[PDB]
Amino acid sequence: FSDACVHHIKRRDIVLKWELGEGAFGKVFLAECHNLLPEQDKMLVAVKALKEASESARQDFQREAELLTMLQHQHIVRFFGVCTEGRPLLMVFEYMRHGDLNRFLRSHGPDAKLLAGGEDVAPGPLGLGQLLAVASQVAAGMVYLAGLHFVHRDLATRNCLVGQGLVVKIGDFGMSRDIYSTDYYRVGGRTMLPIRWMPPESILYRKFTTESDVWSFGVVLWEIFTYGKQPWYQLSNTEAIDCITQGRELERPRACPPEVYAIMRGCWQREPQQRHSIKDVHARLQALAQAPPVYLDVL
Ligand SMILES: Cn1cc(-c2n[nH]c3ccc(NC(=O)c4ccc(NC(=O)Nc5cc(C(F)(F)F)ccc5F)cc4C(F)(F)F)cc23)cn1
Ligand SMILES: [Cl-]
Repeated sequence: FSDACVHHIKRRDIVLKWELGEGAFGKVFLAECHNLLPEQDKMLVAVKALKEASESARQDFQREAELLTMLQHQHIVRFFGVCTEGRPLLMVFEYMRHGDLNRFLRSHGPDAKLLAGGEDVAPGPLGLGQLLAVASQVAAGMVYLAGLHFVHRDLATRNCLVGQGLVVKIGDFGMSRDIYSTDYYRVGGRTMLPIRWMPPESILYRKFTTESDVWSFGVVLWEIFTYGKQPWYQLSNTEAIDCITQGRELERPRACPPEVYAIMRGCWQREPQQRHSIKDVHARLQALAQAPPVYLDVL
């Protein structure tokens, strides 16, 4: 009865405007959705239209909508429900106007100037305060999921979305975008591993736990303070496996203060149980995010 878990939207309430993205299993549109939120006769949504591989796409669709409905929470991608009346099957999401956090970081990097400012974000490179706010929110999402004993397995800035006001939410695009093909190592039967985000016990023993998500988060932090650089960008995939398995650590970013770099290092303890808790990591980044300018100045 996945049917009964998920919210449903009338097809006539959705008006497609133009495509946002396209993959093997469907197209994503920006759309107007009517009579979805009480005080909005009309709001923008992102709609995924399922390109069908028949019984398996239908089942994965229902499983994914059920899961997303269960996990709804402040720093998780907001899912509004499905449209199963006719084909194509549609999934309806909140529209996140800045797109994915990796792209957002790269367009506010250390070269940005006055032009890169906007309604939402100052010109130039994101400042320490905004970098920390981004990190705090993503870690909050991972506290919630760890609270539910849910393991992500592909936590990365490319899988987080940034909305108006720099609200950041975690999602899972499911290895679907050509621009991030480089972030995955292709093994048997087009299996894709995001090795650069994986801890040693994942690479060596094929284990991924909540503690492997805290290591992945540490790489997310590094991505954030490098403005979206790929971890181990100077290395091939196999060199990256060698460096990770043999204990090599990502270098402190220029924009990263030593206190935040200590948070990353705590995520990258070699033995999973020696890693800090994500709750503790979140608490430290929140404390820093909320700190007065006097304090942040001297970091
Ligand atoms: C400028 N711009 C704005 C946007 C934009 N705004 N909002 C958007 C919503 C979707 C997409 N695109 C996607 O592909 C897309 C992205 C994510 C999801 N599902 C997903 O995360 N599931 C999920 C999450 C979790 C976790 F992480 F929560 F624990 C655990 C398990 C899970 F299964 C599905 C799609 C799908 F559409 F394929 F369905 C783009 C936009 C695009 N460009
Ligand atoms: Cl992807």
